[PDB]
Amino acid sequence: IPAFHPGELNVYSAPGDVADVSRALRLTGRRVMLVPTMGALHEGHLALVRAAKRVPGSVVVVSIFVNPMQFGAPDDDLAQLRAEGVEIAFTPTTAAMYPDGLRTTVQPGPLAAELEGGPRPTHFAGVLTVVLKLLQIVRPDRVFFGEKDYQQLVLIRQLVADFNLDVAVVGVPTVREADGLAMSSRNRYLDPAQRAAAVALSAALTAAAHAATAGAQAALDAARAVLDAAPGVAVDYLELRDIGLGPMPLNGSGRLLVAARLGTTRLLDNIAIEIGT
Amino acid sequence: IPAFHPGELNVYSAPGDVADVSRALRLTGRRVMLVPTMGALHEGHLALVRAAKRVPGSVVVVSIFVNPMQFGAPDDDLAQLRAEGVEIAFTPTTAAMYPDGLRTTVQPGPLAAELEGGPRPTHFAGVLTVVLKLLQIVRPDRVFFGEKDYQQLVLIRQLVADFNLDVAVVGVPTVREADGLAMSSRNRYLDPAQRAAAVALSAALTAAAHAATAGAQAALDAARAVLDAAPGVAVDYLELRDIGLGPMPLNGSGRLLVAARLGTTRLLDNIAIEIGT
Ligand SMILES: Nc1ncnc2c1ncn2[C@@H]1O[C@H](COP(=O)(O)OP(=O)(O)OP(=O)(O)O)[C@@H](O)[C@H]1O
Ligand SMILES: Nc1ncnc2c1ncn2[C@@H]1O[C@H](COP(=O)(O)OP(=O)(O)OP(=O)(O)O)[C@@H](O)[C@H]1O
Ligand SMILES: [Mg+2]
Ligand SMILES: [Mg+2]
Ligand SMILES: [Mg+2]
Ligand SMILES: [Mg+2]
Repeated sequence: IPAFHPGELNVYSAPGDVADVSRALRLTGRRVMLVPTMGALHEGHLALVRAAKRVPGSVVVVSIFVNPMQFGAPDDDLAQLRAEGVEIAFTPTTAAMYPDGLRTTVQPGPLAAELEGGPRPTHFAGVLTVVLKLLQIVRPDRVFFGEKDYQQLVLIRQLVADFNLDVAVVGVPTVREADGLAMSSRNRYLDPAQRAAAVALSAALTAAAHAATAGAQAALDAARAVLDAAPGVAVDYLELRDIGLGPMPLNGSGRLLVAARLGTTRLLDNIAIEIGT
Repeated sequence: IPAFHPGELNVYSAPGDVADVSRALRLTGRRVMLVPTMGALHEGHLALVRAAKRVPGSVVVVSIFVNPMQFGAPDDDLAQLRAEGVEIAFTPTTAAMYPDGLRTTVQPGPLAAELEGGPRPTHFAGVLTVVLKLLQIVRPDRVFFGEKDYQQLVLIRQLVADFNLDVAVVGVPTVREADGLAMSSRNRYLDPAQRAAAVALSAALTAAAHAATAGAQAALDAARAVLDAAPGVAVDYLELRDIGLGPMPLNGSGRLLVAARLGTTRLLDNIAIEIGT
């Protein structure tokens, strides 16, 4: 077995090493928690880590991996994890994840072609493939995903249900700046004027959530009005759906999702909506 | 937890029941073995069961399931398993396996379009989807497949490697009638003259295996000659490949695969070949 030093950060890049260490740790009764990331860590990611660490005795495994895009489509990350009490960082190369190339893959259901999948019809196949691999390597009791990527979260629940995966999927609420802006690595691409304008997405959604006492159309129209008031924001979609991303029912709980471009940067956000309250 | 009676046959149809029972049993140190089948059991299947039972202390789980075919594409089974000392039979309905329909699925690599996949280009996606689900439900230490379906075996090894599955894949040699005919549920469709003619497939392959001291072309030509001598046998393919079903190399180990029709029944068989011996 690879060396593992409890109560310290241990970094592995070979899938077999993490699989061996995780197996040994689980046999001692320590539950294993998995937090998938693409690195470039910020407080939103740290919320997922802290949620994992709340589970007593947990070994928190944070993976850092950027999946290659399919056809036609020095940092302080480890220091941050060390300071959070993370004991395993898994940092595989593309070659380690795909030693035989892109061969067997996961084909998501039709939700993957909607919303974020409109612009990127192969994106969620890639996400679900990588998540499935991470789940099998680490064999966590629970895996943590942010509500900010709500469609991703829903698709991961579909993956887990459809393939009978013995893992609990935990959605963690979106961590926001003081003005409401959803934290995201991509926010670093925004210049100061764009960062100021970007508050429109959260302002729109929160407006809608409160407008919703007057019904679904009022909610949608309120959000659209806020977005239309922000000149440098080009909306890609603004959609109200049920909580599983099916059609919104006449009365009940739903989710309002928005994606918009500010210059070259595409931002996304979403919020709970209640109708027929 | 559902009741489990050790040392007796226990039958479950709900995935959750088997998952709960398997988990509990594994915690006691009993290793769990999985033998996937479509029922209609015969001595070929029993070879896989007996291979699983050789592992001391094993809980052998035999699943019986016929997967629905994708678009455009009273028995004594349980008594037989009971007599073999199988403790778990898993007999799910289609609805239990696919409660949300065919949604997330496995997309095999390009080998799935070759050989058996020529006639049935969606067949192995179905096989790999069902096997992945069974593996996740049961979480066996080892899973057993027959060499008779050699391409299936190779694709299952690809599934396990590509998705980082923590299971050992065990291939069990083909069980044959006294004359050589590979046992198969479909043999029951053969009339007596067809059953007699069907010996040609194994005769061809065994001839080839011995001809192979004189090289690959001699092996192929010997097999073709045997098949051409059997009038009621219509060959679909006869292919020599490396052991991973890539191109046969100039000197080394390979596999010769045949598929042929006798009336309305398609039979398959394959054998190890050594060249450059
Ligand atoms: N503000 C946030 N609140 C809660 N979870 C978040 C937040 N930002 C990211 N996450 C979650 O962290 C996980 C890793 O996401 P990822 O590494 O893509 O970070 P990201 O901030 O979304 O980066 P990018 O902007 O490049 O897409 C995902 O589950 C994501 O939903
Ligand atoms: N003669 C045999 N020897 C070894 N393994 C076998 C034999 N026949 C079937 N198996 C294995 O049993 C498992 C279940 O196969 P399945 O239930 O399809 O039976 P089958 O005999 O191949 O039926 P069918 O003829 O309808 O395809 C597979 O792993 C298969 O390779
Ligand atoms: Mg950093
Ligand atoms: Mg992201
Ligand atoms: Mg029977
Ligand atoms: Mg078969």
